Amino acid sequence: AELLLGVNIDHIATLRNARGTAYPDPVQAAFIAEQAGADGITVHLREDRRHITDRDVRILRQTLDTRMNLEMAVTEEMLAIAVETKPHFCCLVPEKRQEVTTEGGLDVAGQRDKMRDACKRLADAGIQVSLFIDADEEQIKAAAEVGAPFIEIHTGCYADAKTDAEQAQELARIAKAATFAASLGLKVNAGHGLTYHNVKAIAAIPEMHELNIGHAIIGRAVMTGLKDAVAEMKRLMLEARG
Amino acid sequence: AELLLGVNIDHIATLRNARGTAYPDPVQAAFIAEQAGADGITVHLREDRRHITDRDVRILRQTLDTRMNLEMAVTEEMLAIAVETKPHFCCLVPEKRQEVTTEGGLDVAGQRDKMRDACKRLADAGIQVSLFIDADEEQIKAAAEVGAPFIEIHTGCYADAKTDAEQAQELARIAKAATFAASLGLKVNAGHGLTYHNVKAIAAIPEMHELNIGHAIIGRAVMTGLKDAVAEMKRLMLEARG
Amino acid sequence: AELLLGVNIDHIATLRNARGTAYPDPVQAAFIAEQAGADGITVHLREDRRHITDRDVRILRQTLDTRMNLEMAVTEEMLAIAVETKPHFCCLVPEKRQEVTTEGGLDVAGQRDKMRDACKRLADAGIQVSLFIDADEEQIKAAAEVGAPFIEIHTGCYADAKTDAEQAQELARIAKAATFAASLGLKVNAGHGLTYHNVKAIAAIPEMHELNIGHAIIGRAVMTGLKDAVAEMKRLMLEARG
Amino acid sequence: AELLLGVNIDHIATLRNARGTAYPDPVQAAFIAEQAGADGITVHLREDRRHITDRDVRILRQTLDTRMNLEMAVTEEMLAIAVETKPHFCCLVPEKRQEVTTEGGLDVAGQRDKMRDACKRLADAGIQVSLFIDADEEQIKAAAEVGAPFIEIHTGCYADAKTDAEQAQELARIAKAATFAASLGLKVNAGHGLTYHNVKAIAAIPEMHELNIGHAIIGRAVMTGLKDAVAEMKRLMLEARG
Amino acid sequence: AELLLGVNIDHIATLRNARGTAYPDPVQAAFIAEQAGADGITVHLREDRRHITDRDVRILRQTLDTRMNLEMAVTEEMLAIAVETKPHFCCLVPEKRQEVTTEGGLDVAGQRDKMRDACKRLADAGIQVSLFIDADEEQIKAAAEVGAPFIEIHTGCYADAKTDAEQAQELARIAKAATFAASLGLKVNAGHGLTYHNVKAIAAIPEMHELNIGHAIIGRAVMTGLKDAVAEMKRLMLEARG
Amino acid sequence: AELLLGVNIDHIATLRNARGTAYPDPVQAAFIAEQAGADGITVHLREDRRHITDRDVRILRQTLDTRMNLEMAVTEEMLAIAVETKPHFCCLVPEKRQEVTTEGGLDVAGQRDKMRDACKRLADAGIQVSLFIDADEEQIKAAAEVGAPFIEIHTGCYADAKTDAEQAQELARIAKAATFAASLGLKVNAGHGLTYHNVKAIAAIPEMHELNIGHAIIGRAVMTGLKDAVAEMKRLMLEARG
Amino acid sequence: AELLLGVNIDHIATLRNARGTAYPDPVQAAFIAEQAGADGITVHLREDRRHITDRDVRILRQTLDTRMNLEMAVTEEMLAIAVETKPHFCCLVPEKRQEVTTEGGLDVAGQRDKMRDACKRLADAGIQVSLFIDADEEQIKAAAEVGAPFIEIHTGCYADAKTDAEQAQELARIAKAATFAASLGLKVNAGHGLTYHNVKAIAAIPEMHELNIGHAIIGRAVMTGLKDAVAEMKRLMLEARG
Amino acid sequence: AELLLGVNIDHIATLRNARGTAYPDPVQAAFIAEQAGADGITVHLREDRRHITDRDVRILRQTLDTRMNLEMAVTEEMLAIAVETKPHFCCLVPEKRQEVTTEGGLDVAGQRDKMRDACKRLADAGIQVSLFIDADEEQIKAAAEVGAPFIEIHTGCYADAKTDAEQAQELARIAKAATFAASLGLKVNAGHGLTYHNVKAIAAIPEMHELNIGHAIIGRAVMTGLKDAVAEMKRLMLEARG
Ligand SMILES: CC(=O)[C@@H](O)[C@H](O)COP(=O)(O)O
Ligand SMILES: CC(=O)[C@@H](O)[C@H](O)COP(=O)(O)O
Ligand SMILES: O=P(O)(O)OC[C@H](O)CO
Ligand SMILES: O=P(O)(O)OC[C@H](O)CO
Ligand SMILES: O=P(O)(O)OC[C@H](O)CO
Ligand SMILES: O=P(O)(O)OC[C@H](O)CO
Ligand SMILES: O=P(O)(O)OC[C@H](O)CO
Ligand SMILES: O=P(O)(O)OC[C@H](O)CO
Ligand SMILES: O=P(O)(O)OC[C@H](O)CO
Ligand SMILES: O=P(O)(O)OC[C@H](O)CO
Repeated sequence: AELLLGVNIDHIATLRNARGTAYPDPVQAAFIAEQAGADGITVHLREDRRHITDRDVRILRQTLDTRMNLEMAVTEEMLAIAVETKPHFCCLVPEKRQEVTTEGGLDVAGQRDKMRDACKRLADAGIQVSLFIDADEEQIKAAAEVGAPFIEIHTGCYADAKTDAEQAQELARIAKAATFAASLGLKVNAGHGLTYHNVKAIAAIPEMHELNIGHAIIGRAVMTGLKDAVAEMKRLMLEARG
Repeated sequence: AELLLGVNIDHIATLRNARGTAYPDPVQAAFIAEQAGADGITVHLREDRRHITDRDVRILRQTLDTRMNLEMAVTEEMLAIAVETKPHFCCLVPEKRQEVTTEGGLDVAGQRDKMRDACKRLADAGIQVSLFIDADEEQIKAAAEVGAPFIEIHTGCYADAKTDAEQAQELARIAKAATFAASLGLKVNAGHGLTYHNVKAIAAIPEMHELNIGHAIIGRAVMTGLKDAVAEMKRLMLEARG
Repeated sequence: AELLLGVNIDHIATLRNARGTAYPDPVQAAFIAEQAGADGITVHLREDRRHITDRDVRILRQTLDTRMNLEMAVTEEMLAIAVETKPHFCCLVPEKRQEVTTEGGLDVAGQRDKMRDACKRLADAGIQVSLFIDADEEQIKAAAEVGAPFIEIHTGCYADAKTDAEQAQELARIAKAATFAASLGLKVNAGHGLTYHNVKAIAAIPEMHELNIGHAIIGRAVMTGLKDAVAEMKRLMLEARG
Repeated sequence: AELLLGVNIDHIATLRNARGTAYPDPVQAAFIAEQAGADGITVHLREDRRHITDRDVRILRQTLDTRMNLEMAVTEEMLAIAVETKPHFCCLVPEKRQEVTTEGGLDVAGQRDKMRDACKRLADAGIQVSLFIDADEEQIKAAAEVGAPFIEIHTGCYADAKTDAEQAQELARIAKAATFAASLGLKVNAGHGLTYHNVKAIAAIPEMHELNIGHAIIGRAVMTGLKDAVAEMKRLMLEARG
Repeated sequence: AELLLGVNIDHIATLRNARGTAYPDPVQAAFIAEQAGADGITVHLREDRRHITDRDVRILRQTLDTRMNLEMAVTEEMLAIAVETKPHFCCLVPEKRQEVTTEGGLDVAGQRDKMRDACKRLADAGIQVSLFIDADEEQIKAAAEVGAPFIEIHTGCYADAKTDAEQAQELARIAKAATFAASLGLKVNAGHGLTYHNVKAIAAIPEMHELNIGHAIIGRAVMTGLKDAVAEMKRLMLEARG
Repeated sequence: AELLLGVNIDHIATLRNARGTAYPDPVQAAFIAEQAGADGITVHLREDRRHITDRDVRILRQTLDTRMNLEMAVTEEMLAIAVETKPHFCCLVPEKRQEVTTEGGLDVAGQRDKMRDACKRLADAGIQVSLFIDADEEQIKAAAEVGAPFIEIHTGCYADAKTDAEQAQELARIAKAATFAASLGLKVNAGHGLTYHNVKAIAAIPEMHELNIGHAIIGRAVMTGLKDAVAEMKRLMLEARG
Repeated sequence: AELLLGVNIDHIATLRNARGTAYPDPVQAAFIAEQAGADGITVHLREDRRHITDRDVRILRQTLDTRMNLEMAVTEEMLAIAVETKPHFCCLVPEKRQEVTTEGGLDVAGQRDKMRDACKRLADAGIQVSLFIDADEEQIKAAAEVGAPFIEIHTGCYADAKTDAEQAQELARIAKAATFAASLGLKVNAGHGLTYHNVKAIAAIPEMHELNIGHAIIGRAVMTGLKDAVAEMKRLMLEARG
Repeated sequence: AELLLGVNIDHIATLRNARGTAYPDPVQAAFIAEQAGADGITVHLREDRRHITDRDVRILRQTLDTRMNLEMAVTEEMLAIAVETKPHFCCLVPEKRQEVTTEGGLDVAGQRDKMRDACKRLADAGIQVSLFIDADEEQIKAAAEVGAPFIEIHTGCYADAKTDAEQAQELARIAKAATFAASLGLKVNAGHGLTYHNVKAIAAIPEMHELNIGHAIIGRAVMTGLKDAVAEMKRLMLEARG
């Protein structure tokens, strides 16, 4: 069916938090996005609450007209929050307290029991889990074995390719990994580093269910405003599939 | 004459730097702003290059169609940069390496010789100096004594007033300080924390020459886009004087 | 000095409640307005929770960037809710469960004790109280005697005049009542029934502090969108003072 | 040819009637919709004239540039009005005087004679009849037998689905029902509860002739303006079919 | 009192009647105009019904949110229609069945009895009457003597001026004539031939109450759309008064 | 080959000529149209010069960026004008001095010699000739026999259809007639009476080369502006072909 | 009355001529400017037809809705063209065949007879003459003596000011010159080098009748579009006078 | 697969250089385009630095977000500049100092040695080389033999065709040349003379990788603004492939 767009509004809070003011408010960015092409909203509640905060999640949970996709690290604090919050989607990601952003898929194959616990735990609460991982068969077989219904392939390496050949190489690895994951019964998403200029190649991949894009959109938004930024990204996505 | 607007684009870089990507690029934000009501562009080259970087200043110096107002801490590194860069305006501000943002006027009365050196030094290079200070007579007499041709009153306390009375109190102190400074031959600017809802009271103050606003504009921009954000702030300013 | 605009978003909620869906959400309408010329947001908590709900007030209170003006009846339930909510402003209004929409002004001259307590009570909680009253000297004197900081003159009869002469009649009545109110040291607002075609005459009255407008704005909004609706109204208001 | 959009403007009037003012006028909204993607305009003349009025239907009938689709209960009052008004389309729904909105499908199977004479009478007047019903084979077979050329499948349950699973089930139920209705020679529409986020899966169903949508469009319009609200909906609809 | 704008939509019907179609419909044009700066809608029912028809007048009378200004010739047909329609305003003009447009200027001084009975009759029906005349003090004194509360100075000669000097002369003529009219207690309007480039000089005349403009606006409209055309005219009008 | 759009700006002049002014100028309308989706500009020089004049034709011939399609009657006057103007295209139509608009359909089969000499003459001047005819295979066979490279099926009956059935019948008629025409080597255009709501069915006909639309577009234009009106039509046309 | 804006569209043509294509057409730009704040259109027919052509002047003369202001050198070629073209205004400038742009003012004082006969000849043709000169009392006195009704002060040096001090000096020089010219009965315009950032101080000068601006407006238009470019300039101009 | 758009901003600079001011600045034009549908920016460094300057290339290289396509002559100066600049793409073009704008295609078949070296040289520097050539098999074979990755077919003759037949002639010639080029393993682009009215036929050619367009876009831009100019072109291109 229709490829979907998950808009990550973390960086609205990044701008807010830089100053300690109330604006810009993620809650406003969520309404705009949801009416301009976003099929869902994503927020990464970082342990260090760098950008998205507890009030953000709490108020958003009440105001989203679509659904929340809560991104989080695998810890007891977070699992308890997710269970209490009951987001529709949950994407487990690797975290370091002071990293710039995310860059290593989640190491599922290496923490199989931790993840297995997380997946069972969140599902019991009625949350659909997605594991943020690398276009790596080892990590994918592990996500499947562990029970997760969704995986989201890290498109970072593709987005940072330094040459056209290097980019084609990564693209191919993502497409193969997508087909591979699907053959194991997993639904697959993608995201991170996706921009207005490299999104179509990823959107074209058939197995892709939803693309989670954040930074590039907010980066376009300061110039053109969120509404147009979201609608334009969505248009590019639908074009890639037609 | 006409009240002027200095748009601070630091937070365009804040968003860029959060990810290490090239966008959003301050250079684009500068063209947009300069064509939507900004009479000048301001950038704060922080020692820790948190947001605005050396390439930013170097490229902006070549692309600004109006003029640069370089905000900086008083150090030999910065003075050498300013002298080499030759910005049209220079605003000396107090810096701590890891502060959220600025909150203490510059302590001129306490470093009279340092400032006296800075002012003479920059002026020799053909730079018009402004000292970012508090609506404090002691600091103002000091700025005058030291030679600076401009001062910029810190409107932070006013912007963070917690009650209507507390706000009226601060407003009054800023207006009195503005009149006081002018009586000593200083031209006076204002800025920091200025928003769409508290700018008119400051713009109304006759002695005000230019208002330097940043965060609130970028904060509005993510929603409506820079162009409208800048034009709207400028309109509110001109309305306050008519 | 500068005439302020208070936008009442009640009817965003009537549209929502007509169905029991979540949209259109008052919370979104607030951000749009505050960014299009509104200086404060107004919401009337009806006894029958006809439109604005407790939920709305609870979230609005945390999402507004300007300040809340809570219109309500003088009942123990509401006073308790107001004291608890701590809105910046509170406007006391007459209210019948099955009324179409506020009949006229509060009877202050006839319930000096009840009102005296309501005021003091709210004032103790840090709320600036406005008594919605008719352009009647007896009521104004009463309001002043009771200790309210503000009054809001009812513009309903003016908006309902069936002839140019009847309208002019009401106009002068409001204009005199306003000068009178001010002479007793009361700040004075006005509202109810103001439209894009009759606001300027009211806006031109010097003594007016803030105009509270809702229905006509939402009515323009379903055609043009809330943003231009709010901006147009504000524009018209400022021209009248010009 | 292409999927048609019937825009129900009932809620423009609920906004009007909430106050008794003349605005917003349904007549205006009609021109905007017809020029923004509406192929027809829909109005439900309720027993209690809650929103649309005899006045509205009387003027719309003379101003609509496309065609009127009159929704109404099967009562002598409505049939008489229908026969006299001669709208292009008439949609027969079940109605309780004080319901929030239409609840379910018309009970056709269990009221064959009532409906058989209703369709016949309206047809003698040259009106094309559509019976609003549940995605129910029994109700569908009956609709055909009583001679109606159109049926409109209630999409309400699909819209209210509490879980993705429930939703997919309702979807399948509607698609199967639509195929069955068509096999019987019926032309089929769908509507009630359709939004910007659930409209595509319904539009994708091949048998669908025209979709009738109201509340969701009006709820978007208060933010966005009716023009864009309608165009965005028509856009999503054609995309779904492409 | 702000200068008012009366928008004549006759030429919307000129376009419609040129083909026999039902569009463009003057009824839609009226809603757009009243919401873009028009304080009133003007229509000239012509004997030959070349543009505005009885239908238009009958529907507009029910859809106008502001008020109707019916332009007509002084004949039995028209007077009976006006009394039955009961427009807020009515402007009597010279009419010749085969004319391009109004030649300009009622001969009031040469027909005091006819014009006296017309005004009385229209005023008995509660219609404020405007006598369309030339910038001639004889016609003006006559207008006052016959009982009309309004007159509208014909701006056609000013508009068709062939030299800067002739224009200046007509401008000075309209101005002095307007001051004279006001001294007689007459409210003075103006119109016919006004354009985006010659309206300011007329708007600057203090005594002017309302300007009635039509063709120029419709001619701008086919290019830029009715909304911006009305708005632009009103904007130039208000600027001239400041 | 994409379906092309020929925009007839006759009615821009209808509005101009109604007053004698110089605006709105067909010349400006042509630039807007050619840049908003029009692949060619069409003008019908009428014997009574009711709208387009010799001036228009003479200036348009020098300002058109695409190409002119001159609609005219088959008379000596016109043929001489066309040969002198040398329009890229020329469409011959039935003409009666006092007609509302083109009645529809050249009698080619009843005047083979006249039409044969006309085509030759225009083709000698290098003008590609289009014979405006009815969806009649006799007229079509004749058109081919006389030597015309183009014909334009008259869509007026389809447009004025009074019932869904009559419309369908005319649609099927235009379609089969177009297939027949193409089999004779004729390029087939269509136009007259097409609107935003009936253009798709005609655009979907594969054999169609260019559609010539005028009035509907000008009627939309007075409301929304020429640009969006042309664009909207072209958009619906291309969607129909997909 | 109000400050007038003459928009010079020469550089629309430099873009055209750089390629020999027909676009962009000056004729189109003229309609856009005249409807966006231009009170007149200016063209400089250069000796080398670098941008504007005889063709342009010939068509503009027939399409301009306002008036043409022909800029040209004082040569037999240009005077003859001027006399024949009959533009409303003619501005006499100094010109070298291969200059980048006009360098300074016309040498009037030192060529009295040449200019005296030029003004006389153009005046016999009914053209209003303006002599482009430096803010020079000698050149100004001479301009008056040779009979020119207008002078246009070169704002070039003010525009090129290398320092704020230099700029203020030039400003003062122009304002004083303007006052002097007026005392001599001359009407005075100004232009060349005016931008969005230096236009206000010039517009503020009371004696200024019309400002002629070109390059700056066209430079903004390639980014922004001509419409907004012209409207923004007219906006800044009226603000300066208010 | 997905046709790419390369926007040539040369003529932004011609407009700038016509005066020697800093605006319009190519650097601003780049950001706008890259964000409106351009996939890469093209600039031609002329020997005479007619428009694009070394400054432009130096900054552009650091500000572009997509990638540079440097068009240049095959000279030691340019090769040195290219190797030093390291543009993503480089297109070799024939160039005469006083030419109006690139005459035709490079002569590769006649200078196989020179080109062989240029290619290898640039390739060693990491640049993908495109040989701008005529749709001539001899040249294509040559280009393939020499080792260039790409060729860019000259669309000038196609754009200049004076008859529909001549245009069609050129079309097929380009289409065959493209299939031919591809069969030799060459990637193929096209450009020069493409406009909004002739791009689709070229865009529809399967083998096309990227179309490089400049002048027509800047020409549309002075009217509508660069953003809509770029977007429109891209939109048209994508529809042709659709
Ligand atoms: C894993 C990923 O792709 C991102 O969603 C990451 O959570 C973004 O973090 P920031 O928003 O802090 O950049
Ligand atoms: C002193 C002041 O008002 C600001 O300009 C300060 O330099 C802003 O720093 P940030 O931009 O990092 O918030
Ligand atoms: O790199 P971003 O900003 O595209 O963020 C990605 C989404 O949240 C996916 O995890
Ligand atoms: O607080 P801001 O963001 O308004 O920043 C202020 C200006 O640079 C003034 O120093
Ligand atoms: O009449 P309304 O709808 O403008 O309501 C006004 C606000 O509640 C202020 O009283
Ligand atoms: O649910 P609604 O309000 O969208 O409207 C339903 C349509 O009129 C269909 O009957
Ligand atoms: O000359 P018009 O077309 O502008 O309109 C005239 C007004 O209606 C005056 O009555
Ligand atoms: O019927 P119209 O006004 O749309 O225009 C007809 C076209 O010009 C066909 O020739
Ligand atoms: O400097 P310019 O290009 O703005 O134009 C000058 C005006 O035409 C005045 O002469
Ligand atoms: O003809 P242009 O102006 O489209 O120029 C095209 C680019 O340089 C590509 O060759």
